[PDB]
Amino acid sequence: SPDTSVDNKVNFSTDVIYQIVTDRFADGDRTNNPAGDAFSGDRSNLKLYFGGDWQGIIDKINDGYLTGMGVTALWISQPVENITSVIKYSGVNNTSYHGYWARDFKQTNDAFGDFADFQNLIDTAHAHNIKVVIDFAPNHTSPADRDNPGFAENGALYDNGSLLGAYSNDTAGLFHHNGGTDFSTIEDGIYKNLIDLADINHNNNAMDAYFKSAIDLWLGMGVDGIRFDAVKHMPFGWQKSFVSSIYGGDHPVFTFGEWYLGADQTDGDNIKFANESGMNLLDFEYAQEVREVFRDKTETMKDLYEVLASTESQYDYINNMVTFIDNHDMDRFQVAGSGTRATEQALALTLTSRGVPAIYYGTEQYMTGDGDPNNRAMMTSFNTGTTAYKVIQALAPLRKSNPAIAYGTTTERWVNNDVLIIERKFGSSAALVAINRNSSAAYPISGLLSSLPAGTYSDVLNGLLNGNSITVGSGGAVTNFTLAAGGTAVWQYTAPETSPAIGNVGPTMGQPGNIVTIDGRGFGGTAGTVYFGTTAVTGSGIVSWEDTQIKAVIPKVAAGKTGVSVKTSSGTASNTFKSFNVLTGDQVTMRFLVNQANTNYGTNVYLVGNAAELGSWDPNKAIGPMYNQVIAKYPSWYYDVSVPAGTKLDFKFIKKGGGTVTWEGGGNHTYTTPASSVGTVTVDW
Ligand SMILES: [Ca+2]
Ligand SMILES: [Ca+2]
Repeated sequence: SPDTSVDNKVNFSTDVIYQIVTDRFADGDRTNNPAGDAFSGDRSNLKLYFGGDWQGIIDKINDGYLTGMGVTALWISQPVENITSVIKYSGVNNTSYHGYWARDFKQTNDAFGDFADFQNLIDTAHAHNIKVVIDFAPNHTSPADRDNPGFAENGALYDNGSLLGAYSNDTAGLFHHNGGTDFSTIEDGIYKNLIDLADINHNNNAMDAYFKSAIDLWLGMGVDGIRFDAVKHMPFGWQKSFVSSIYGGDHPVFTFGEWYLGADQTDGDNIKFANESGMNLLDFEYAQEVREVFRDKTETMKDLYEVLASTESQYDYINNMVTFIDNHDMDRFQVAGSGTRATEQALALTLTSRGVPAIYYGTEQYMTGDGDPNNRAMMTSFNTGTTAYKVIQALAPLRKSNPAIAYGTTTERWVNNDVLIIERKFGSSAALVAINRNSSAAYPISGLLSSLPAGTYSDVLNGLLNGNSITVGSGGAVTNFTLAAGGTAVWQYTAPETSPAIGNVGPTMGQPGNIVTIDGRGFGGTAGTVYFGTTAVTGSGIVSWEDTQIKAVIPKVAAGKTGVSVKTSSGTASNTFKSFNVLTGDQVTMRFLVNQANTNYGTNVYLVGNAAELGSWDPNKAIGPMYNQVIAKYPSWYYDVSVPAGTKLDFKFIKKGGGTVTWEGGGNHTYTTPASSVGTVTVDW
């Protein structure tokens, strides 16, 4: 019912995610353990199955290990059936333990359990108010070789046991056959194989339908969130249409994707994906910068806040960034022969910061290991007494209880090279967080200002990380104190909101008829009005209404970016959630292709049309730059675009750069989009 409820599948900023590599977390059922070469009994080969399953997770929920930490969501390995064959790479045996080598997206990986096991995991988690997020990897199926059918499983794809087809002899065109990618461009990495992985062709209608069906299966079993694998290597348009189909169905859920960024890297396409796909993102800029600041000491606190500010400016839905300090693919945050205080401070900062915190399993046990196999060792122990465990336990519930943590702005209150003092603020609630990474020197803090009411505040950590109490006078003036070496402290004030305040609106994208969720404070107990721009949604369009959450139906309003506001039964208006993207209607994925479009160096072909999805004839909102290399070759340009289904589209192609805008010749192009299926249209310049 409320924003903090486990039933709120759509918004996650009040949550704390715990990422589990299923096979490496706990073996609760040795019966479903793979036999033979696929299994490593003595755990000497980190590429084989160890035996971790869903039963183990269940046990760790029941005996209180996971619940004691205050984690409220579990992000687990892809649950779908994987190949069961052992593949040798460079002499070493490899299995599908990681769950990314899919065989059947409508069945379970028997090593993890069966559908009854999975339903029991969902049920146990939900019973303990814990959400369940699954990894989902629709980019590919498994390692394959066209001219060598005997290798691996040949990337075979089954539909509930029924063979849809393999990489060799792909008469249907289920997969891409454009070779392997060199990661030189986005385009090259989208329509080619990642290493040997059989790249799915989502322009094939059977595949679009198949994956929509599969994900609807898993959501139908009560899954609360999806982590999309390799979103950088699938078309933007297809993914937009896909999550659009999810949002328009029975189970709107929180979605976020993996778009890798290196250290000190910002990427316009990454930003555009986060802002306009309808899917959110793992926060790699945050992660890398925190690693640099606390773990490697190649950056300072000042740099860190600069990244906080720049990400704040870049991303439109900053409360949806899934933050983290490491992951299966990174070196463990704990360096062998290093203090554990680094980990603890990084954790505190993450737990109190904007977005959706995600904690990699074993982090609280200071597990070490560099590289893809070594960072995925078996869970070392379930010690509840570690300092990191207690840090998570102390700070995670604040995301539920304090609106400043979950929805608040972020403000720099003090900065050294060694010291970061940040304030989160939401209405009358606030949280002040102080961190000193210097392990030898304490820093006197004087002249600190806050939004905390007068009075004394104790450290929420209770000095667990050498934190201290503070006294606050009038005007938010904090009386002088000394931040101890390696010190970390959290002070906070939660107040009841007496005026409507929106913290988040999910999903961020939808067609008329979709149910959106609006979380916040002071909405009142009686149904008011929900506004999309100036367009009003009255009581019938209100699915539900209470003080911290409103569920409403998207009204038939002009498509495009739109502010969402709220008005109480009294008639009191709220703040406005910026940039909610209203869709024209249900979406299909159209491949636009245009031939004989010649351009000089520096000029690109773009697409404009009469729908908002096509920019509404605005060349600044044009779709592009289009591709000209893999699916089709220059001077042919192509692009996969999410467009309204069953809609008569009018459109032109343009040439930009300079921008000397050049429009196409004479009359517009006209095409009627398929009602349900993906499609392709081909024209000449
Ligand atoms: Ca097992
Ligand atoms: Ca791909």
